[PDB]
Amino acid sequence: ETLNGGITDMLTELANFEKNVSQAIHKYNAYRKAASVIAKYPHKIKSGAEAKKLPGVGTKIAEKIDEFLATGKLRKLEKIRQDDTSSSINFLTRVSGIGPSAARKFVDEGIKTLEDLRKNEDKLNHHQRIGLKYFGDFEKRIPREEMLQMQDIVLNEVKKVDSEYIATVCGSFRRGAESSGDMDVLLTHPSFTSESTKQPKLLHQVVEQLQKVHFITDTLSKGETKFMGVCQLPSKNDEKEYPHRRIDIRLIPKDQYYCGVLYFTGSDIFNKNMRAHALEKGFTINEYTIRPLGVTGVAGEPLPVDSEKDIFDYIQWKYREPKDRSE
DNA sequence: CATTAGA
DNA sequence: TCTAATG
Ligand code: NA
Ligand code: NA
Repeated sequence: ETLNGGITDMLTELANFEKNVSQAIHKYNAYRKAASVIAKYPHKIKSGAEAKKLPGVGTKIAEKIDEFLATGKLRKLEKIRQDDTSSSINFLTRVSGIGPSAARKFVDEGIKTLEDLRKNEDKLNHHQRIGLKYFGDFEKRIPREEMLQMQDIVLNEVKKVDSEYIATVCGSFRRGAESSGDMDVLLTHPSFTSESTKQPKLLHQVVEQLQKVHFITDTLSKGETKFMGVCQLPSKNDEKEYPHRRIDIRLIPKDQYYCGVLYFTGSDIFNKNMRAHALEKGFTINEYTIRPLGVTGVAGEPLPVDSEKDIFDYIQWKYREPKDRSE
């Protein structure tokens, strides 16, 4: 957790590198497992040889561990950190819609920067166009004070469209959090479940409501169940307009909502931890359901849930406020 | 780990 | 269809 901190960071760094810049999944997975195991190891690694004793730790990684052990740095690390091309990629990549593949392709063409990008909008597809367009707004956190303003907006349309809708803003937002990355709205309707073969307008009506009042201003990806776009609070009585925010609205089979909402609500640790518990308490949990665990090894059969409670009761735990779903 | 775009 | 990208 700190006793191995550098070896781990160098490692993640290293790793990250083969992945983006080069296309070396292997080496790249190589670093992460290594990174994974040393992170655990209960002692201060004093040498490559010692490290080497671990699993996932080959000769190649030990070597690097020495140099970093000996001199507060690593050459290769130094070299990459420097190198413009590689730097360009980790950079382009910050654009929503840009990832390793397009990043290298752009660079190999010469677009290394934000400007370049603009000069070449035509070489960019609508997602990226927008990523570019709101590049600034996209990196800016979401003040909770703002979230509450938003949510207040969405719940209101949802309801006005159909009283039957059920929406829940998930995430850290939900877990009390001060700021937030982007808004996650979990959506559902009675008339829609595991079987009841869709109702695409079900999603589409809201998306359309939301736009009709200008909360959504853009569409990244709209499909029959997941809609990925952009929204913005009204810029009041001018002098101050609100930055553009990322929003994801998703349709849910009313019969799997709470597993959904339980889940997206995180945290990542609370999950696994709750998840690790159902297992003792003879179960299984995942994004949509909760099935009783059969001794033959496995076993099916989706218990029925009507609230985040059911799930608790089921595995028989303490109802944990989202607030405290921290770990 | 699954959903959408794109070409 | 494959492949990329966000989640
Ligand atoms: Na070994
Ligand atoms: Na990106």
